[PDB]
Amino acid sequence: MDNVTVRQGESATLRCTIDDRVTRVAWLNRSTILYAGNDKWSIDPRVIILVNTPTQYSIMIQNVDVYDEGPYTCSVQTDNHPKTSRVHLIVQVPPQIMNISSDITVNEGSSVTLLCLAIGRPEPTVTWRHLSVGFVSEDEYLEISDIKRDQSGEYECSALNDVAAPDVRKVKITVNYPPYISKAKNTGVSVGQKGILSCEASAVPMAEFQWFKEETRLATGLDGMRIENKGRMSTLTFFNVSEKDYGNYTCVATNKLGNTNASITLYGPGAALV
Amino acid sequence: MDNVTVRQGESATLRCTIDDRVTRVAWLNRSTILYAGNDKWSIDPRVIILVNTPTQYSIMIQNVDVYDEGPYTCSVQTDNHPKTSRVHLIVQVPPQIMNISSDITVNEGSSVTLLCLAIGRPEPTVTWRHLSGFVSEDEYLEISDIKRDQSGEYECSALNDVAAPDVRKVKITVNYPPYISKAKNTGVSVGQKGILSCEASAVPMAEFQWFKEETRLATGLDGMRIENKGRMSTLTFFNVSEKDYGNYTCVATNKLGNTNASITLYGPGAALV
Ligand SMILES: *[C@@H]1O[C@H](CO)[C@@H](O[C@@H]2O[C@H](CO)[C@@H](O[C@@H]3O[C@H](CO)[C@@H](O)[C@H](O)[C@@H]3O)[C@H](O)[C@H]2NC(C)=O)[C@H](O)[C@H]1NC(C)=O
Ligand SMILES: *[C@@H]1O[C@H](CO)[C@@H](O[C@@H]2O[C@H](CO)[C@@H](O[C@@H]3O[C@H](CO)[C@@H](O)[C@H](O)[C@@H]3O)[C@H](O)[C@H]2NC(C)=O)[C@H](O)[C@H]1NC(C)=O
Ligand SMILES: *[C@@H]1O[C@H](CO)[C@@H](O)[C@H](O)[C@H]1NC(C)=O
Ligand SMILES: *[C@@H]1O[C@H](CO)[C@@H](O)[C@H](O)[C@H]1NC(C)=O
Ligand SMILES: *[C@@H]1O[C@H](CO)[C@@H](O)[C@H](O)[C@H]1NC(C)=O
Ligand SMILES: *[C@@H]1O[C@H](CO)[C@@H](O)[C@H](O)[C@H]1NC(C)=O
Repeated sequence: MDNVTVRQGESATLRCTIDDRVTRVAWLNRSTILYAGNDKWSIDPRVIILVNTPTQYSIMIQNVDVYDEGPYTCSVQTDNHPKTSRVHLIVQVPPQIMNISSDITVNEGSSVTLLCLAIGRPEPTVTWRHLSVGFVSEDEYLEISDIKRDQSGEYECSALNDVAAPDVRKVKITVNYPPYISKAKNTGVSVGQKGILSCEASAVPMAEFQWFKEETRLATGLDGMRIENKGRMSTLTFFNVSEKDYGNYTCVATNKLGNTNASITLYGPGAALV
Repeated sequence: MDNVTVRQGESATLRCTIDDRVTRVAWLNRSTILYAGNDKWSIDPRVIILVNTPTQYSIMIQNVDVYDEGPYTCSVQTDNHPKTSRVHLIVQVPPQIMNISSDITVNEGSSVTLLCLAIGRPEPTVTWRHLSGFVSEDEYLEISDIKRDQSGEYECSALNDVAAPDVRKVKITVNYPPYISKAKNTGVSVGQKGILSCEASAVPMAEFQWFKEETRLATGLDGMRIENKGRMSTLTFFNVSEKDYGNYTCVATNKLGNTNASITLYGPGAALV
């Protein structure tokens, strides 16, 4: 056969089967004579002789280097004609991601280009995979146009050349999008009890909240109520409810590229049918 | 240079200059070892060693063949790294015409194709030349509507600028219907041998016939002898009479046409202009 394939750092064995009565025999690395009979031309201690019988002439390149890849010939001399047999030593290298795109934040609707360049022997192929809801691309470049919020998360570059494990590495796209209210219940409370309104927005970056009644803002320091903010969530607390506290309150979530609000009612208890 | 160019059948000399402290040396024919130090690997008596000094390792392939053309490498081993140096043996062969078109006869107006195929190293170029004029410079010379003046010998010359160019010729003969090319009148005193004669120009040669008043004259008849060379024909009178003076017609004929002329056997007398 034509190909002798060896993984880098292991030993390559170059065996020459000899069917004809041979007078002289040699192993060549390109046009340099490595071994001629028992006479070692090379000074490389990696190149050693293994078999020297009239049926076989075999050497070994231990700890193979990329620089070893190339044509090695078993050249001989018979009593009739010279004969040769050429083999190609192919060195294989596990794949490795060199440069990878670094994490990004981008606003919704814009474009994103991720780039994954890798090396290996033979030249590796590469696949991108979105790690949420997914083979998105199979090229060094992954290009996304009009990025939606659900396209955020981790994209995984996987480079393989069918030598050892493929090399994987990941990059995180975080998409900014304006807020929307995702929780807003009404609450009923009897006069004189503790009443809790609360909203929850979904936004990147997180939304800040503000509480209004009839389009006038409520501050925390005011008596009888307190505004508390968590991640995404915000609560307006009444400690002693009165008949005036009843009504509609608007929770306004804002972030650097938009705002939204919802309105919820602090109402009094009572029976209801349908 | 990298190229050693040798004429086929001469000797090629492969000299390897060695500007280094070399421990081992060899001449390779492609991936075949020819000579390693003083150890001749080749069994070809043409390959002989010429120089084996610390500064030079040189062999010779005497009586070089085309099959020798290729890369020959002077491979060595130094104290530090192996080194090589390729030279390219280029074999040159004088040009030679292999097959050539054979002589033809063809009728006027038809087509003729002459073909001249030749070989050589490097591959030769070819020119045709009409010997009666470089008509073409290709293996194929194509002539359409061949005229009578295009007959004769066409010469193929193949050259590659090594040794002499090879030449060989082919003969086109064009058939055409006759035309009269000589027809003088002749005057003769009564009682003396008088010779009329015509000459036609035709391929193949024209045969002649002699007429008087659109009636043929035969050779066996007494007093007249008709004699035909190639182009020429002669009507001979041995005893002239007043009945014989007058106009005679020369009819030249060949396989693809005829023509005639008239000439007068005339009697003496005064004439003005
Ligand atoms: C088979 O033949 C090839 C071609 O000559 C040999 O490749 C050569 O290998 C050496 C190292 O093995 C390379 O030289 C130097 O390596 C050192 C690293 O220590 C570096 O510092 C130098 O910059 C340089 O690279 C050399 O470049 C390379 N030459 C070529 C044309 O590839 C190979 O060694 C031979 N292998 C066997 C088993 O005989
Ligand atoms: C250098 O190496 C080449 C091949 O690597 C040698 O070429 C071989 O040369 C011989 C004759 O010199 C050829 O054998 C002849 O074959 C013809 C028919 O093709 C036959 O008529 C003859 O009787 C003869 O056996 C051989 O085919 C040819 N092989 C190739 C692949 O070209 C060359 O001789 C070497 N030159 C040297 C050692 O000076
Ligand atoms: C809430 O949203 C509406 C638009 O739908 C707007 O008219 C209103 O002013 C907003 N309320 C507050 C307090 O921003
Ligand atoms: C008052 O709250 C209720 C419940 O969401 C809503 O239907 C109504 O439109 C709100 N009106 C205003 C001005 O917020
Ligand atoms: C000679 O030529 C003319 C026409 O070219 C023709 O009339 C005549 O018959 C021809 N033959 C002879 C024998 O004159
Ligand atoms: C006969 O001879 C005369 C004298 O040249 C010439 O003018 C005339 O054309 C000829 N007629 C024929 C039929 O040959």
